[PDB]
Amino acid sequence: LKEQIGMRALNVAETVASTSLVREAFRDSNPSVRLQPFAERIRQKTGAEYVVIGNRQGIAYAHPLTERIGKSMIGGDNKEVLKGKSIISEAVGSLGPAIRGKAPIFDENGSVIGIVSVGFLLED
Amino acid sequence: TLKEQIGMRALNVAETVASTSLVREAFRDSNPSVRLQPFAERIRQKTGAEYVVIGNRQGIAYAHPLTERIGKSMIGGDNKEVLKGKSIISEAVGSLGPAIRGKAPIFDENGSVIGIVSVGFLLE
Repeated sequence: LKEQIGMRALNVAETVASTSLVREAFRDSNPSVRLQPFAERIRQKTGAEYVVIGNRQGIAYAHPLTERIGKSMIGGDNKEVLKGKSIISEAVGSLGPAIRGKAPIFDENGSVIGIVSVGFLLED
Repeated sequence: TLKEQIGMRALNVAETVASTSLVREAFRDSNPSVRLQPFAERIRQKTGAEYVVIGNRQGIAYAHPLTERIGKSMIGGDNKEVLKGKSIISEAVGSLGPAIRGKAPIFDENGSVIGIVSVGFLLE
């Protein structure tokens, strides 16, 4: 069950990472203008705790707490995602145990330009 | 239950696809399949789904894992609740075995339903 909630998280992250809107926003001077409303819409519709979209350093362009945008970093190891891999991992935050999926964002030439990290609270 | 989580996986992918600007915009095109089919296929591949079918209000498939089925195949199962704006999880069977699927409505800018996304995962 924990594995399938992780697959929920990863499938949402992969779908967000493959959306043209997300890839295109990284060409904007402020990617958050387009990234944050989309991430929030997806977070609401799917029941996720967060849909965080960040650059290669993990700096969040989108975050469920808008005051954290540009300040918070995608938590956990991101080295594998920067290699183009998709990663499921367990984590914890103030709201409790979570499982998250991270997917790379690719440009038109296959380079990783960012990370999508989607987390679900471990709860029925 | 693991089956219920696989159904949430299917529905979360369908909801995320249905919320993308590409999918909402493509329904205005002369041939929506030109933009819908490559996106649906990419999401199908990345998520491990058996199918990401995108259809119109009458259920005609504009994207399908078999390109020869575009236009000929209809989204299977009751769609009446989706046209009412509801998201629905259901079980079905096909040539490849039992599957669980989730259906989400596609909305235009005025909140009218313009189509359906149906995502299916094989129970395996």
